[PDB]
This record gives sequence, C-alpha cells and structure tokens, in this order.
Amino acid sequence: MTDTEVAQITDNPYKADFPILAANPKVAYLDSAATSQRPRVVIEAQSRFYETMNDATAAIEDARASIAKFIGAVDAKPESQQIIFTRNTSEALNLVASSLGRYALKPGDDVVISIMEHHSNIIPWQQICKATGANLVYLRMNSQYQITPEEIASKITERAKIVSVTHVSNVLGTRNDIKAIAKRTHAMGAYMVVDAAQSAPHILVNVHDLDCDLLAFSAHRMCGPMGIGVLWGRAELLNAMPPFLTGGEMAPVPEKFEAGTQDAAGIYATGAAIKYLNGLDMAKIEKREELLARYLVQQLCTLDFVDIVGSKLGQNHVGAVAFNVRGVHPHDVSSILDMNNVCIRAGHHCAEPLLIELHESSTCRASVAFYNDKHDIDQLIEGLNQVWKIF
Amino acid sequence: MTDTEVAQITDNPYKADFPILAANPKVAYLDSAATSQRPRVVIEAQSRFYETMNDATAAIEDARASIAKFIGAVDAKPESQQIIFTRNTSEALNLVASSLGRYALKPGDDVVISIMEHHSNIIPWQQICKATGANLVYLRMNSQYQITPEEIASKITERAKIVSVTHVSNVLGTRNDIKAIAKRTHAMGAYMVVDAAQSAPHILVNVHDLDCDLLAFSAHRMCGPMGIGVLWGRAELLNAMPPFLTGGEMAPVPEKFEAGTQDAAGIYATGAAIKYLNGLDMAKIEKREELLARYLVQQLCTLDFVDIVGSKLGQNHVGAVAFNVRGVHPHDVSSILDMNNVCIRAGHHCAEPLLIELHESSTCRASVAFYNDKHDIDQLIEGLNQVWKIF
Ligand SMILES: Cc1ncc(COP(=O)(O)O)c(CNCC(=O)O)c1O
Ligand SMILES: Cc1ncc(COP(=O)(O)O)c(CNCC(=O)O)c1O
Repeated sequence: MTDTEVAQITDNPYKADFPILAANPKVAYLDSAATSQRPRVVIEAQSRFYETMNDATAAIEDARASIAKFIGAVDAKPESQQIIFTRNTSEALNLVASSLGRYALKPGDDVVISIMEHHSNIIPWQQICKATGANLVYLRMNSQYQITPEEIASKITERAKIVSVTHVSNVLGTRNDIKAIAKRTHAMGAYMVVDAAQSAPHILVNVHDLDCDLLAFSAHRMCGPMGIGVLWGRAELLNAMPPFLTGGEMAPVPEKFEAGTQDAAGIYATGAAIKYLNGLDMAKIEKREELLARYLVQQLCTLDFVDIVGSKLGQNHVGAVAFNVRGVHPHDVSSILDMNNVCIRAGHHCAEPLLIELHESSTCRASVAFYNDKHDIDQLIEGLNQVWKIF
Repeated sequence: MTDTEVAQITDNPYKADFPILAANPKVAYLDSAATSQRPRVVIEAQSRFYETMNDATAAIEDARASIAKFIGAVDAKPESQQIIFTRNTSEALNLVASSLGRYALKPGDDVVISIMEHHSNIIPWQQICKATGANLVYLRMNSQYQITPEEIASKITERAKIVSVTHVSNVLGTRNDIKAIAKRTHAMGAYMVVDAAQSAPHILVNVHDLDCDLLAFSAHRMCGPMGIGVLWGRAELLNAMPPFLTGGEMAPVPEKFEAGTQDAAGIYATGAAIKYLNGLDMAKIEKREELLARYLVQQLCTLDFVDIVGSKLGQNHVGAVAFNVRGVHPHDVSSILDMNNVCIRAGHHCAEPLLIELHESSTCRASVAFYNDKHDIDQLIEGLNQVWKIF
C-alpha cells in the first residue's frame, strides 16, 4: 500500500452522514457484513413516506426502477417489472427453492450449492431435494480458498438442474466466479441462482454480465431499511415459475410474487438508499472498501497470535475477514473488544458447513464499509492487543 | 343516537396526533380498513430505532410482550415467546396453511373457511387441499348476514380438521361468533385459525376468551408500520408444527418461524403503536368507533339512491360499510369523491367470493377509525350527493 492510500483510509469523508456513527465517534463499527448503518437520508425518507403518502404508486415503481438500474437490469429501460420485494435474502431464496424447485426438478436431478453457502442457501434446497427426489451436490474449495474450474466442471454435470452459489462469502470474503459457474450450468441445462446478499453492497453487480437467472439480496447491507429483500429474475422464468406465497394482491409479474400489503415506506427508503449510493459514486465506494479491506488484513498479519481464516492476501477479501485469536474463544474476544468500543461478529455466522470444512467451531469476523476509516481498523488492532495481554 | 353522542362524534380529540391528517384538514380519510394512518409517535419511534440501535434485544421482546398482552395472551406473564412476526396477515395465513396443513390434514379431511373470507384466507387452503387430498367446505350466510349456529353445526363435522374463519369482514363489517365456531371445531377434533386483520384494530381481542389456536393480523391497521404481521399460537401447537420458511436464524419457538434478518425497527414501532393505543384507553377507542359506525350508516340510509351491502343496522357494522350508488360504477364514485377530497375503497376488496355471493361486481366501502369525526362522514355524504346530481 502506498503512503497516499493510507491517506485515503485515514480521511473519512462519509461518517457524518450516519446519525448513529455521528453520535458515537468513540465507537468502531466493524460488522457491516451483518447489517449496514443507515444514512440520515434513508431514515428520513421512510419517515417522510408515512407522513405524506401512506402519488405513492408512482414512487414504488421509481424504486423498482432505481434498484433495477443499480444491478444493471436494463433493456434502454430499467427492467423494473422484473424485481420483486421480499422481507430479506432468506425469503427470496426460500421462494426460488419452492417455485423454481417445483417447476424444474424431476426425480434424480441434481441441485448444486457451494460449501461456502450461508444456511439460507442450503436448507431450502435440502427440503426441495427431499420433496422432489433430487440430490444435493456441493462445490468445494482448494488450498487458496477458491472454486476452481475443475470443481465447477466436475460437480455441475448433465444431471444438474439448479445451481445456487453465493457471490461473496460472509465468512471468507471470497468473490466467486459467478459468470464461469453460470456458463457451465446453462451448458448442463440448468438454472443459475445467485445469493448476492454480501456482494451487492460492495462490488458492482450486473445481472446481464453475470448472465444468471435469479439474483437475490437484502437492502439492509446496502444502507437500506430492514424488512426489504429483493429478487431479480429473467422475465421469461418469472412468468413461468409457479407463485410461492398466495392470497390477496397476488396475475402478472411482479405482482404474482407479492402477497398482501407490502412495506411501501421501506421500499421507498430502499430507493433513497440506492439513490444515496449512486450519488457517492459507487466506483469510489468499491475503491475505498478495497483499501480498507487491504489495510485490515495487512495489519492483522502483523499480529502473530491471530489466525486469519481465509486468504492471507487482502486483495481477495471482499468486505469480510474471518479470524481467531489463538486459544481465545471468539465470544471472549468480542467481549473485550466491546469493552474497547469495537463491533465484530463472533460465532459461526449461519455458515456452519463452511466452518466444519475449515475445522473451526467459531470465528471472529471484521467487515468494512465505505464509512469506516483507518482509525476504525486501528481500534480493533489495539483492542486485539489488549486481548492477548490478558490471554 | 342521542344529541350528546353526535356531540362526541362532532369533537375530534385525536386527529392532531397524525401528521398526514394534521397537514390535511381538507381531507376526509375513510379507508382505515385498508391501512390506518400513523401516529407521529410511531413514525418517530421507528426512525429512532435506526438512529440509536440498528439494548436492542431487550426491546424486541418488550415489543413481543406489549403485543401479547394487547391480545390477552397472558399466563401473570405475557406470552411473548408465542408471538411471531411476519410481513403481514397474508404471510401468517400462508404459514398456517403450509405448516398446520402438513402437520394435520390426512386425505379426505375437511378444511372449513367462510364465504366471508378475504382471498388470503382462501387460496392457501385451496393449495393445501389439493396437495393433501382434503376438501374445502364453506360456511354461508343467512338473510341477516350471519353465520348461524345451524350453519356451524352442519358444515363443521367429524371430518373437519382445520377451521379458518375471519373475525370481522373487511366488506360487510360483520363480527363473527368466533368462540362459538371454536367450540364446535374442537368438538370435531379440529384446529381453530382466526384471521383477525380487521378485528384486532377496532374491537378487543382476547385469544384466551376466543379459545382459538392460531390468530393473525397486521400492524398497519392498528396504526403500526407496514411490513409487520403478527401470528399467535398455542405454545404446544407452535412447538409441534413444522417450520415454514427455512434458513439462517431459524430451534425454539418463536425463532423457528423467523428466517433471516427481521424488521427490528418496524417491530419496535409496532410496540410504540400498541403502547399508543393502550394510552388512548382502548375501551374509549372501541366506543368512539361504534358511534362513528352507527352515525355513518344512519346517514347513508337517508340516501335512497344508495344501497348498503350488508346489515342496514349499524350496531352490526364493525369498522367497515360496503355500499353502491344505484347505477354508478364504484370507480366512478371514488373519482368524484376524490375530487371532493374523500377517501373510499372501490372494487372487490380481495373478497371476490363474498361479492359473487351477494350478486355484486364492485362496491364502494367506507371505514371508520377513532381519528375520524362527524365532519368526515358529512363530507362523504355531501360528496355522494354531488355524485347523484351528476348521475
Ligand atoms: C451470503 C449471504 N446470503 C444470504 C444471507 C441471508 O440474508 P438475510 O438476513 O437478509 O435474510 C446472508 C446473511 N449474512 C449474515 C451475516 O454474515 O452476518 C449472507 O451473508
Ligand atoms: C379480513 C382480512 N384478512 C386478511 C387480510 C390481508 O391482510 P394483509 O394486507 O396485511 O396481508 C385482509 C386485508 N384487507 C384488505 C382491505 O379490506 O382493504 C383482511 O381484510
């Protein structure tokens, strides 16, 4: 890293835009992989909705539009009638597993997930597979923590019908080669689902580059409100899949997939959040996070009592870094770190299969967002040192 | 009605507490059966959440607690580990139909809904019935628009396994005799589901009086945020039913039924809304709404060109009054009424089976909340008269 990149990490042009951070300069918040903080604009936008609207229809679709363009889902018109609102990524994944699974799995077909999956991209597929007569096949990692072109070609075969792989691991921070896996999957007559809850808020997503069929994520990782998950699909498939939830207001896509009154004020704020990110220049966002990502792991590697659970190179870490203090249970680490005003995730991160694979029970995790600065990463370091001195 | 009851309807001690109404004295809002307006307290409470918390765990359960006590779900402790959050009433009903339906329907069992049902209490049961080998039986109405003790005993028999009936009709305004239907249903070895989305915000609900097994509703009819539906269940059944959505964070009840990150800021505001209603004195609430209910229908009956689609007695109308101007399509009525700054629902209200039963295609609907006054009901009347003069 250059001396002028530590300069960029050292300045924080963004933290003022967050009330909770603005109110707490003493706090280092290092869990954005869990949920983001909210910009003031997004908090007010949603309060606004409830206080003036409760036209509103014009604004839901402008939100659909804003999200669609943000994920590259264009035509030159944003494909807003092809994005659906759920509660969060888990629900969109449950929906895919139910609807796509009924429409597509014949008995003895193969559904393929990765060992890197979060539980929400595992259990629904297990059910789908029991209900349907289908087998669940996993893609495994190499020494350097990758899904290699050999694993892809060898585990996605002609028996494959659905392939559902995380874009970015909430534990390792690995960016998976989603377009590669897409192309072998189509070859084998199979549908590409991408869990992108942890890629969408950090790197750029373009569904038409990724050439996938279903993409899901949540809004609360990209600065949006809780309560909002989004799914996108190829129109033809959205028209073809059965509906999942049924009732009133469930018809055409998207309405076919949105039963009941929806969180309009939250869909509205989800728009404000997309509009807030594109204003920051989304490229400058991805750039800052990589400098914060690289600075953290470099710093973590000066600490010998610490084991980074993943690639020791930080060019490879998108958003999230998993680690262990040698001999200290992560719950103990997070406690002393909270006494030092630092926020890290501790445990298995609802990715237990991955952690078994790497022969771990628990890990700490630190995760970076654009509204963090070098001092944030220095607090965790100086707090981790307090930890060692005690243990 | 006494001259001192028109006095109570004439004063409005509540409208100031709503920013959207406060900002629009010219507007008469008569669609609270669709969604309520939000109190300022509830708007700020949710903004608050995002700006200070994003302990938070202490507050989700205080919300669970507040809701539980509000529906009488006590022990003397509130049964908060027995209420579950969904997105809205439709999802809770979909969940029941899936989980309870898998756990309980053997082929040739009978599931019984009412003809008064909203679609969200119909279609999931239709699916459940096709998947399971079970028959869907409907409870029908008499001349006076009731589910009589003969209909109950004759359509809920030993073949019955699930009975799911609306507590209050979003079209007729009828309060159904839920405890009666509960008691015949148990007799026949069957589970009592109550769709109470339209009863919970107006009359008192006590799950232990109603002696039911599942109750659902939404928060946005009782002044809470959109995005929040609640389900309650008898603990033993909640422990026994399969989980519906699966993934991460889905285990014990309630967590077994809440997959993924949840709308904590919205669950928080849902608490603020319950806490706002009990402060108003919930009894004084039910009382004011009946005076507004009685005044509307009495007034509507002076208008001859108008047909009230339901009981002409307004002691019987909870919350909602359906009607038609003779010869005018409701969409036309709502348009001229919107030019007169009045808000009514027009159409079939996602209760099409009911409307077929009553030989109607569309109806207008007016619905009253505690924050309405006699002038609100006088605007609709004087606007309906404009309608006739033109048609
Ligand atoms: C890769 C990935 N996929 C799906 C989900 C589920 O998202 P929802 O909560 O919105 O349903 C998560 C959550 N990741 C949780 C964490 O690492 O903190 C995830 O990291
Ligand atoms: C009796 C009843 N049950 C269930 C629902 C579905 O509720 P959700 O939107 O929260 O999912 C409704 C909605 N009633 C809509 C209306 O009359 O305007 C209802 O009136």
